[PDB]
Amino acid sequence: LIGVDLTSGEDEVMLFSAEGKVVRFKESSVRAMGCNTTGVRGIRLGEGD
DNA sequence: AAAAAAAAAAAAAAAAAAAAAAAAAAAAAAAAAAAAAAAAAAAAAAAAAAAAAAAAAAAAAAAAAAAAAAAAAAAAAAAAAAAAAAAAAAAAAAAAAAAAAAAAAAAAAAAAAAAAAA
Repeated sequence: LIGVDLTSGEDEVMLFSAEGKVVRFKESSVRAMGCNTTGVRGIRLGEGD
């Protein structure tokens, strides 16, 4: 499913919150400007559940 | 031959419908822009991979915000009565293929008629 969707601008740092006690931060500018009906880019090597 | 029902006479009661003409709106059906979606090419950011590293969980231990106990008091929510909204179950139906009865064309042949020959 889709975890959550927020509307953001360039150079705004985004954080994740795993349900197995994890939190990460990657500048949003690192990742390429995606398009519709495409695949996805990995973010977090979240092992297990 | 008995019963029953239609129809027609004439003064009464009471209804219904088709078109023309112009100008505006409202349904309802089409081409045609316009953008999702999908197939098939090259192309390029991410995982891999490896070495190298140093930032946050352990551990000692005080102490300061805490969650249970006690009490008083306010009053949200739950279950029982009624009263509405909204959806499957079941039954019905109007066109619609199937069948049966009557109108128009057909010629074979003859009765009666009209006409003319010698």
